[PDB]
Amino acid sequence: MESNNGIILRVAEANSTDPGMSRVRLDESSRRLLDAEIGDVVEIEKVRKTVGRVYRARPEDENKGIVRIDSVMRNNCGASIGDKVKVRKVRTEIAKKVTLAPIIRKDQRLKFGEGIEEYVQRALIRRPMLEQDNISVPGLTLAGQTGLLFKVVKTLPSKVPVEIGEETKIEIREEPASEVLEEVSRISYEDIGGLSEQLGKIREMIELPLKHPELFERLGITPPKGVILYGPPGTGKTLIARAVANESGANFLSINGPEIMSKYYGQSEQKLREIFSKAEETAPSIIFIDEIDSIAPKREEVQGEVERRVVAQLLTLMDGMKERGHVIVIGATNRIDAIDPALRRPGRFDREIEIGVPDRNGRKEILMIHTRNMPLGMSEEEKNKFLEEMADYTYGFVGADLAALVRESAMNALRRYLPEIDLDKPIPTEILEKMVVTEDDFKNALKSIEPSSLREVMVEVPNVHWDDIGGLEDVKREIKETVELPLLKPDVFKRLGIRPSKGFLLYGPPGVGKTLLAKAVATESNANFISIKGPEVLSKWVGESEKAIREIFKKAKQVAPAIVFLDEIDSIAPRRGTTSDSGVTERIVNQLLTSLDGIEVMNGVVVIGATNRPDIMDPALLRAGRFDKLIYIPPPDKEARLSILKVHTKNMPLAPDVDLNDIAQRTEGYVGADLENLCREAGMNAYRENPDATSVSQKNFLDALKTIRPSVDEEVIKFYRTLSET
Amino acid sequence: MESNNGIILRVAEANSTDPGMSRVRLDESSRRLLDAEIGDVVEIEKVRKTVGRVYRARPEDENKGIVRIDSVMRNNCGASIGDKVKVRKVRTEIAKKVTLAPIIRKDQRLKFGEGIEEYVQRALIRRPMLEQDNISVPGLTLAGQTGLLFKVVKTLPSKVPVEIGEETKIEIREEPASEVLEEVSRISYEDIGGLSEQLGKIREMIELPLKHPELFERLGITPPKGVILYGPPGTGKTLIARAVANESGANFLSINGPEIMSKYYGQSEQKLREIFSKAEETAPSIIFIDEIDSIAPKREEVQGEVERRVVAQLLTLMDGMKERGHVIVIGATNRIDAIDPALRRPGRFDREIEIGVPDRNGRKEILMIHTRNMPLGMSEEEKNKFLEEMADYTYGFVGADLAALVRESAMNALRRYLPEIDLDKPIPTEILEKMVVTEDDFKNALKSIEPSSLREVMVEVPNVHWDDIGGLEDVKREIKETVELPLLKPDVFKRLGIRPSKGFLLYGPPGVGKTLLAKAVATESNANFISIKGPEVLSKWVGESEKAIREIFKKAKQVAPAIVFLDEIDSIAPRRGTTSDSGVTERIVNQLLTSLDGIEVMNGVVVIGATNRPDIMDPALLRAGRFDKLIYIPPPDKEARLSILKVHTKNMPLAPDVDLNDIAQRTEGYVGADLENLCREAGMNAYRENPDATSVSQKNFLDALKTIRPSVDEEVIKFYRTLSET
Repeated sequence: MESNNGIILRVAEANSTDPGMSRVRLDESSRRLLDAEIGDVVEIEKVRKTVGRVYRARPEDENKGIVRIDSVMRNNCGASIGDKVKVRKVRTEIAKKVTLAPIIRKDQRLKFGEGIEEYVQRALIRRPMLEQDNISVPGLTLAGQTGLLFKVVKTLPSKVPVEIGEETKIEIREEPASEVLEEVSRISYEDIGGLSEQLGKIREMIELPLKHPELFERLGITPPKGVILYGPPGTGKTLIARAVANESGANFLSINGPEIMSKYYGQSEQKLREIFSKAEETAPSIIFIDEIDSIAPKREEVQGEVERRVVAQLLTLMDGMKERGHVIVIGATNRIDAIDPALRRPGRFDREIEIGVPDRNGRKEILMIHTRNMPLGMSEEEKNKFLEEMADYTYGFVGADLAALVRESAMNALRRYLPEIDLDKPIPTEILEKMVVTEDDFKNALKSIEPSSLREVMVEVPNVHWDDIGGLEDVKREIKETVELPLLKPDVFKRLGIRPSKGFLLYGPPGVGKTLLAKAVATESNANFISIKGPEVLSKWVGESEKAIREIFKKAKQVAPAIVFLDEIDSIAPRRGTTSDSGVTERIVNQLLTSLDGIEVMNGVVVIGATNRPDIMDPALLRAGRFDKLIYIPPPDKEARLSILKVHTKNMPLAPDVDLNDIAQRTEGYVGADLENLCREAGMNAYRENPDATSVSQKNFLDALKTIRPSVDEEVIKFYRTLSET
Repeated sequence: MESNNGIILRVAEANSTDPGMSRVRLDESSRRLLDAEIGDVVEIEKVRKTVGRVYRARPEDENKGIVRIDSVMRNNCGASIGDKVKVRKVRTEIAKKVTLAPIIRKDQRLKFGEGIEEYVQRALIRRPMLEQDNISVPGLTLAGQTGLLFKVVKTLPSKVPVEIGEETKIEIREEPASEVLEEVSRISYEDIGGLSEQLGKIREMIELPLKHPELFERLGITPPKGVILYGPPGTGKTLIARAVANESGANFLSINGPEIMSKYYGQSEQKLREIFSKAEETAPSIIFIDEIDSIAPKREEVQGEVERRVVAQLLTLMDGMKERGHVIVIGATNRIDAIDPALRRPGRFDREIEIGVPDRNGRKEILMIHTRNMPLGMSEEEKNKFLEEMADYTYGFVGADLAALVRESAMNALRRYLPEIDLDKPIPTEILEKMVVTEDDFKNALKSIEPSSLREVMVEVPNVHWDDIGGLEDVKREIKETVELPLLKPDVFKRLGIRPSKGFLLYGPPGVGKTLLAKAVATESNANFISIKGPEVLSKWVGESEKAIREIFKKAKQVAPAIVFLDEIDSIAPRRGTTSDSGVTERIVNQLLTSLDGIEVMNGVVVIGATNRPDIMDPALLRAGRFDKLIYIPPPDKEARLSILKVHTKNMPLAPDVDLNDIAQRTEGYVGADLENLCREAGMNAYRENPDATSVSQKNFLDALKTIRPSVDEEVIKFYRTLSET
């Protein structure tokens, strides 16, 4: 079906969804293989034998083999990933008069628009479209909708696809009509996208058993039986099951726990049996239970037979299906803590994986869907998006939080604009145009926010290198050889016949940037970084979870290769400082000791211990066989202060009057974290350009030493000299 | 916006409960538009074809594009705020003989008595009105009283709107009258004390969908499902809810948490299934549960499946709603921490609201609502009856506590008048003439059990500006560099490699109210100010609750850009004075550390820690991204003491009998707390009441100095200087 390039192309998913949906991306070779020219309109013909066209655009990070195409236009004429296309340079006539009408069913005959002059005219320019089709029309500030859907009844060019020019007279019939294809409620994997790699991975999980019949959606393969999704309750996760149906091309069944639990003995299990008994005739279909955890919450706790039956009736109906009708079971829950051992075995459930939360990227698509749900749903032209900078700023939140926050962004404009008009009925094209949620209004609306979120730490890749915190190349040299040899050179262990250290321990003065050292080796090795600190050991201790602390390794082992970093362990002991309300050890560390023995370093895992001081740490926690090497971090010396601060101040204001040698020679008994400070302290006095009107010179960096200088930190040092003897 | 201008205007709720019923207030500019005199009789025509005539009056705070109007006419008309209204000048038609009878519902047909000349003749003065209207006369004593409802069957001149003058004959039959017009007990937005910003914010959410859904749903925003309210319940929660429903015109559906729990299998679910069943017909409507925390507190550690089925039944009913005939479920609780987060996600309440408590200003509106039914509003008596005076002793009260105060005041009034006359059946006019509410009642009430318990914690509201407080210029400008600059110019600071600050620490001599300085810059920069009083941190720290401490800070983070001031958030440590016997870190700072770092660039944010003892700090605090700058207030300057002494002495009796510089010379080392004591002490020892030009004398200032001693001491000064240098 999909061929590299030519009259046939590889249909692939565009990650930006293209600026417009006719803007499809292309590679410079993909055109030469079709004998075409990039930057032009092209006529396409696709399987199912339907007509269509788009506009090819620049490649960005594109592999020559493929062609990244939108799902909407692909789905508008109809298609899926893995189909075949037929395309050529041919440019047919240009639309002259076109007739359009909206879908009246979700409207239920309500609120006709003025878009004849308002939208289509200024949104018109050279948009490749199709005759006898349903075109996505932008506009109409965010409803949570997808653009605006107008049907294409006819365009004056007959039986050929076309793009409309500005020369045209457009007609909005303002009368009945309905989609030529797809539906009014539709969603694609990209419209729902909270993730890129994982979403495509979770796709392959479901997509390999569900593909299409002419390939394996029905064929032996011994596929899995049922699936369960985890992590971010609500948001995009709950919508996944709804997205898998539209793209897979199969019927969709919503099954919720409370609606089953809401119903009672008798009808309850009947309604469940009816749905699964209704799936055979409607097959192919997707069985999805949402709150299943509430249908099978049992661990040892069972308060009734009605629950035993419905889950046991669920057991009967799973095994009762041989996948002859090929109705697949999928599931979701926020926690696996509710699952019964019975539901972990084949014939019932097979492939189940954790789904995480978005990253800078994941929010970007979600933010991209917002500007799409906003006006400019189907974009007329290609425009540089300053929404780019938003995703980098944002953090902490999931999909639902943004959408609700973007609704909190719409109210900010809404509050000011429309109530001034006080709409009884039709709305000014002027007002509705002049109000813009586009790249301008965002930041003004982002000045107000009402999010709330709760999560736990995960993998990260720092930016650290040897320059950020210099000095102590000796430890860094062996830190190189700690990860590198087990990582790159496991075969060197054959010739040696040795078992490398399971881990090493770091201790020394606080404030030296022990975290930077952990991040440094992590950035070098490129392995993922997980730091277990004291505050979070205190945070999850609020809900009384010691298990969660153990899970961090279980979550670290699955995401490996990664570097698991341990600092401020047994956090209950350090947090109280000199005093204590309890003993030197508790039930908490017991869950930590059992963990270290369990976690294996034969994977890309790397065990790194760190502590402010080991003496306060319970000596039994420091026993060898777990941390074999005892490493000591002394405070950076005079030469390090020069290089360290030389790295700090070189990226911020400086002056030639400044001499960096004088400042480092006067300081001793001093740490690295203060070098961050000492660099900026002068700044508050003067910067190169700041409203203070002052400037950088030896004066402010001299005032920095006057503002910050040794705090009498020599104490921690002379403990370490004696601490290494005992 | 509310804008409509010219002889034609738009109706907006009066921003004051107003003394009079016919008061419709318009600014000098607004009055010049229709060209009419203040207090003129103008007949206003509006939607539905319902008319009325009113008096003009004035604020200075209005905008010409609105109309501040009575609730009488709006209720008589049944208007929802936001309607475009047509007003014009018309000459006065006057009644001759007027017939009045109360409505059926209010009285129940149980009411009769005297007072024709007590109510009407006193209300006979200057009331413009429409014939066939419900006119209200308040007065006398409160706590059973909202207005007095008289519906007009006839006015001797017929088919004319007429003003009520002094020459008209009056009649009270006390026989049937039309009940069509609502009882004022059915709420009006005026009945909500204060909370103007919260009123509109909540109202716009529910209103616009409930008004016309077919755009504000379709072409805009999205309709939410329900809203939860927070803060002390039972005071404004039940009132605000019905105050949202009645005015919006949406039917109100009453629920009781304890009734559901009082019920069980069957009726429990039947009721929740019965209400929504009734809601479908009345939909769109308002659904409300004040008791949400009672029915669904579940944190896991409840027991039965009956409570889990009914709360899970509630889960199903939320998602079962179509968001077409959309109805809004409202909820209320004392605190969000108690309720269940499974109700917090989409499918159900995603929308949370935080309602605080009144203040000296907030009680101004609450007391005023009570002051319209009682003649305490204008001052005819020997005290200040502008309610700000009564607001002082009332610090830390809520609408319910004040209702009990004025209710117990009618008791104090009742105790005087009724027992001495001791009527039983009769209702003479003289007992009502004899009754006059006097200040003594509140005094006996304020001395009564009215103060009982200290209830729950509160946050203050700021005032102070450069005008209100003096003090050192060095730190102020230093604070501006730290505060004003990042707030107003964060953009350029990002691209210059110049970060002046993230948040900063205030330390120095105590007792001067350094908070005052933080408020002056905060009010100037127009950034929200927040202060955490030490006692609140002292108690909760022992109760192992650091979450209540997060709430106020989190409240500042979401509303940000804002300036959060922390007065001894470490307060446990400063109580130890010089040192920290335990570590310099405790549970609270751990989250402060996390929070200070967790802040994003989505909003310009500057956090302020403040303490009496800086030496107790966790070294992480002082570092980058947490505390960038360290503020030290050196002892007051000689010239600063002079200004401070002058600001405090001219707020009290003063005469030009002194030399303000001479008193300052004798003052050395004295702080703002000491200088303020000199002023209050002098006048007290000075002449209490005199005809003489001299009130406070130079001899009093001079002699008062010999007794006192300087506050700041040398030991605490040395501990400060070493840190600022290091």
